[PDB]
Amino acid sequence: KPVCLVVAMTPKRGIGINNGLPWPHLTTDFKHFSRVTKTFNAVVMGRKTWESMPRKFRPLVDRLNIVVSSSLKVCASLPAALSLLEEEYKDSVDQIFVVGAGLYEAALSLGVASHLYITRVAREFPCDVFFPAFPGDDILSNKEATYRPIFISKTFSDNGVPYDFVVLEKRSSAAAIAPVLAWMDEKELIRAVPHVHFRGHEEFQYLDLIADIINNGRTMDDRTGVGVISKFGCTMRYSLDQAFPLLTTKRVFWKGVLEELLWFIRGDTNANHLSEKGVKIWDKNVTREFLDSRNLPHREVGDIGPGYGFQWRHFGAAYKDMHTDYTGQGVDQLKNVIQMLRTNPTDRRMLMTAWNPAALDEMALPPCHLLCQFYVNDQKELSCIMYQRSCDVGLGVPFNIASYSLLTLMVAHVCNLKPKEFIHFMGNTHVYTNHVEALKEQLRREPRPFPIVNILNKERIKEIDDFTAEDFEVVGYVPHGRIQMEMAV
Amino acid sequence: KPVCLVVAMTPKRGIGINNGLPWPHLTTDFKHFSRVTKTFNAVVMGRKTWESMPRKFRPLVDRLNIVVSSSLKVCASLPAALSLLEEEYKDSVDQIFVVGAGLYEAALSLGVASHLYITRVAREFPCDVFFPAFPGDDILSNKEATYRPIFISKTFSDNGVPYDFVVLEKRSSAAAIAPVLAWMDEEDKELIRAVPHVHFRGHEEFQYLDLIADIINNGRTMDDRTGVGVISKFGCTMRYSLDQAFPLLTTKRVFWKGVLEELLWFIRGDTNANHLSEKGVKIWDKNVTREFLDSRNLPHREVGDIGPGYGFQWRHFGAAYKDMHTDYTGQGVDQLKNVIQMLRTNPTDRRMLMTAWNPAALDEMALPPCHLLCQFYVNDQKELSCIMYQRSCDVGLGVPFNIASYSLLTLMVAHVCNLKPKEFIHFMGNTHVYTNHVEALKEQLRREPRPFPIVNILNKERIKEIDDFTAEDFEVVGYVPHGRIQMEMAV
Ligand SMILES: NC(=O)C1=CN([C@@H]2O[C@H](COP(=O)(O)OP(=O)(O)OC[C@H]3O[C@@H](n4cnc5c(N)ncnc54)[C@H](OP(=O)(O)O)[C@@H]3O)[C@@H](O)[C@H]2O)C=CC1
Ligand SMILES: NC(=O)C1=CN([C@@H]2O[C@H](COP(=O)(O)OP(=O)(O)OC[C@H]3O[C@@H](n4cnc5c(N)ncnc54)[C@H](OP(=O)(O)O)[C@@H]3O)[C@@H](O)[C@H]2O)C=CC1
Ligand SMILES: Nc1nc(N)c2nc(CNc3ccc(C(=O)N[C@@H](CCC(=O)O)C(=O)O)cc3)cnc2n1
Ligand SMILES: Nc1nc(N)c2nc(CNc3ccc(C(=O)N[C@@H](CCC(=O)O)C(=O)O)cc3)cnc2n1
Ligand SMILES: Nc1nc2[nH]c3cccc(Sc4ccccc4)c3c2c(=O)[nH]1
Ligand SMILES: Nc1nc2[nH]c3cccc(Sc4ccccc4)c3c2c(=O)[nH]1
Ligand SMILES: O=c1ccn([C@H]2C[C@H](O)[C@@H](COP(=O)(O)O)O2)c(=O)[nH]1
Ligand SMILES: O=c1ccn([C@H]2C[C@H](O)[C@@H](COP(=O)(O)O)O2)c(=O)[nH]1
Repeated sequence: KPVCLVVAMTPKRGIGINNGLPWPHLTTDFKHFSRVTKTFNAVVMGRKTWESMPRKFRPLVDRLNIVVSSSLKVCASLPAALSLLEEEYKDSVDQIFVVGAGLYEAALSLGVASHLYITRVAREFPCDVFFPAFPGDDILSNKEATYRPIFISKTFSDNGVPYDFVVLEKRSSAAAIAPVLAWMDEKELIRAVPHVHFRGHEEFQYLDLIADIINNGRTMDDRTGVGVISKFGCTMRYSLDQAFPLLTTKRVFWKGVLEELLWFIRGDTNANHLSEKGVKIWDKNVTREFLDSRNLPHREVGDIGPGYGFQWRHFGAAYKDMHTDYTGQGVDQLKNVIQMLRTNPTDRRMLMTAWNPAALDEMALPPCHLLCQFYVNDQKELSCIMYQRSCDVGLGVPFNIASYSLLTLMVAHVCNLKPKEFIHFMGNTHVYTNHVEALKEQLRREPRPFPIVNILNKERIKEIDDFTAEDFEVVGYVPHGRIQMEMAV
Repeated sequence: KPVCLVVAMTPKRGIGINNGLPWPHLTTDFKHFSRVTKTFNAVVMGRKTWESMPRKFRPLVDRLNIVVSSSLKVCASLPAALSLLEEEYKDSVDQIFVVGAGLYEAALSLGVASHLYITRVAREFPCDVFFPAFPGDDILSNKEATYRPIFISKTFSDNGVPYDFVVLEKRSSAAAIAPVLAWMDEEDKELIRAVPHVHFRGHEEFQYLDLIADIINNGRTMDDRTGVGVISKFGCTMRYSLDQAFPLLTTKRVFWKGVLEELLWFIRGDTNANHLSEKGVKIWDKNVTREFLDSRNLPHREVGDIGPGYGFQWRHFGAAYKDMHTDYTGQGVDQLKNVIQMLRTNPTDRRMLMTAWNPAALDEMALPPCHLLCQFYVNDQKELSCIMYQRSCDVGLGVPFNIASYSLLTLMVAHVCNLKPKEFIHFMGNTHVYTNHVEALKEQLRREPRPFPIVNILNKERIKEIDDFTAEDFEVVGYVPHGRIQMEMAV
């Protein structure tokens, strides 16, 4: 008699309003709902849930229906509705399904539910009916039997609404090839949330990367003196067609991403412009003491030299200081990339580099993310690869995933393309030794659905220089807590 | 009654000389032989094989030994051996292994052999005893039941000898999740696969072969610069191990002399393609004709001048280009010197990179670099690894050549920096097969890989700097590729 709950709920456990659904139509959720409930199977719904459904759908085709009212033409309650399933139906009736509140809370208190099939809607919506609070509730937001997630899907979206699917549970042909495999094969491996067998969420790539570097990396020294554990040659890829990979296992500093990127695009080399908006990510690397450690006593405090964005907009131009005007100097790699994207998308030379050996000594830091390449296919879908030489997995990586994915949206939009994928290529890939305990905590967190990032005022924005800080909404971002990690300078 | 043969052979099926083994000691192969034959099992050998084995090892421990001979103290033939095994031994005797020539040929004629366990020694050695010709032979060299390979390992080595293991054969919570998986598979013809019969695909060349299947089945058809038209994917990865052997691909013959000459040309900083052409390496010629130079708006270029590309940017990044005849010594950044310098002094530095992509000089080049960046890494055991990023990749023609080129550079660099080469890592942008290469590539996919060769640097003693290497300082050892497959270059 094991029973399974099938629900869609917002992060605050919201499920409905005005005897109806809080959110516009979720197509894929519906496909999911259909498939799960038939393989005959029994669905069991509360009085009012039956009404919510439009009549042409009301008898749920190819499934035994049950309503639990006391006033309609069908059982008196849930315990008596289980009886009906044992008494008759014992033949054919495979697994059962409960599909409104009060019928959910009924099933929880009577403790007959072994599994929960939960569509996590990432947005909050006005609601007047809620799913009961339960142990394992953390899977929804930051709010002895308990419900442990065993499955977590990729992020989907419909009508501007991001959503995940999770499932929670109460807690000699070629055997004569084996002796050879045996001898070819081989202390305590950490794994990100080991209880999740089916790891669809694309954020597992980042969580499994962290595990790999800690289990199989090699302890090394470095420029900073802090010490690392590293690997070399690592790969992640993030899909941009449904959702946006803003990491959920720790809050990513979104404003910083978006400001630094707009700062790159103007070709600005004054870190003070970032700092004065409360984005201090450059400050430790442009202090007097650090410019002097870089043999650049002539540099003003804040001046990053001819770095990142200077090279994007003015490659090979002679650098002076951060107040000087370079308009018309060097190669504008960004405009050329866009022009080629608009006029000839099959060209294979759509690249932008930040690596200029002639100028490395003049920069505060040698660039980390130093190359990106764009690719269009035959459906007008755009993808981007970025090659990063040196990757602080703790701190920089999540920020960088966001940064370059956002640039892919920005470029897709001015070129009249749909963004498809971000491909992340990593060289020296390291975890600072003093971030390890923090990262082990992070690996005990189950990811939440990815948000969507929208571009507002699309009508106004025609060229890449037209974007401002106020032209993006992040929708449905529900991360776990910030985890503090000190920057190795 | 099924039997298994266990052998090690050269490419010409050579197994013995002077009642001994042809090659120096192969440790892993001995491990392999021991682990396969005990799990009690019986081994069956010919008299002369019994006598090959040193005496301290002689009765092979923990195995029933049977010798076929007519002189000793033991059965008179193979049929007689298999009778022995059935009459007594039916208990605890699990599998039976045949381990000399002529015992191998009797076992193949009788037809009682179900699996062959063949260790493929990649070098030839003087041999006076051979393993019989058998259908499936083609796994060894370019020389009805057939023995088809089902398992093919990675390449190993010991004492300067590269080798493979292949195996031939005669011819609660799950339940609940199943439905949610079921619909995420559904949405979304006849898949092409490289040697599908091969179930355990350790040979690192399966990376290249599976990359060709993947582009063909899942890539999108597009136009391009050339007019020829391609199938493409975006963002592809391979990695090749360098500690044991060298990834010179075996499913078609790769042009070693071209790899090596071009790489040396790169290191010199040379931009004259005539110097390549004059040594019988014409890979640059179609891209430096008078005709191709004008279609690039460079009528002032002498035929063969590739402009300030590859090696020019490596040795003189940003220097002002004139022509292929000028001396640039001292001008621009010598990225290669710097990388080496950093590897010798500071192996944990994370800025060990070299790029040929210079957007200020791209129009002046005949061709924008394809392989445009490489970065180096040293771990805690003095092992050098290398990543190269290639923006555009002709999977049919250039990729194998590109794999060998940067792998060789890795060796060259590791040697002058006193490191051991470990791994070459290939990062690929626009990754594509030309449409007129497809039929040929599908043929190529029917060919199982052979063990990789080793590349030795000769005259290590005299070679202290990167500019010291010449064409005569390398040997390729044990290279046994399949035939060339002619594929024309899309101009
Ligand atoms: N997104 C989702 O996952 C889902 C959302 N919904 C939404 O939620 C709302 C419907 O849920 P809700 O309002 O809670 O109403 P329900 O559908 O749970 O129906 C409540 C009625 O069912 C009967 N009932 C429920 N529990 C008991 C009990 N323990 N003992 C006896 N009878 C019981 C009663 O009928 P009687 O009055 O006859 O005694 C009660 O009036 C709608 O807005 C609907 O759209 C519904 C299903 C799923
Ligand atoms: N690398 C490898 O895979 C292996 C290599 N080897 C090498 O091969 C050589 C040994 O092979 P090889 O020279 O062929 O000799 P074998 O070991 O096959 O033995 C030859 C002798 O065994 C007996 N014999 C063999 N076949 C028959 C038969 N069909 N019927 C009756 N008696 C038979 C005969 O002994 P009698 O004179 O008593 O009648 C014959 O003279 C050595 O150099 C050895 O190191 C051996 C094993 C493995
Ligand atoms: N995870 C999740 N997501 C939900 N939306 C959900 N909704 C409810 C209740 N609300 C309903 C709304 C519409 C229908 C309806 O007409 N459905 C057709 C759709 C067929 C198709 O489109 O394939 C069907 O069932 O074949 C049924 C119930 C209960 N649990 C739920 N759980
Ligand atoms: N594929 C293959 N490779 C071969 N070399 C091979 N050689 C022969 C004959 N030559 C032999 C010489 C010495 C031994 C010996 O003392 N071996 C130890 C290894 C101990 C260990 O390291 O475990 C053992 O097994 O305990 C065994 C065989 C026959 N078939 C063969 N087949
Ligand atoms: N060790 C370390 N040094 C960094 N310097 C940066 C400069 C700009 C952006 C970044 S990315 C970043 C910035 C703030 C917080 C996390 C990543 C870094 C960065 C980083 O991530 N790690
Ligand atoms: N389509 C295609 N065009 C090429 N132009 C080249 C110029 C120099 C080296 C190369 S590599 C190469 C290796 C073997 C044969 C031809 C080119 C290419 C090359 C290639 O491989 N494919
Ligand atoms: O976007 C960025 C910029 C910088 N870094 C960090 C990675 C290195 O830990 C740090 C120092 O660079 P190196 O000089 O060590 O490469 O820069 C990032 O991770 N992401
Ligand atoms: O080492 C090389 C050099 C060139 N090419 C090929 C890849 C491209 O198919 C062709 C030129 O096309 P574009 O990169 O120009 O699109 O050069 C390679 O594959 N490998």
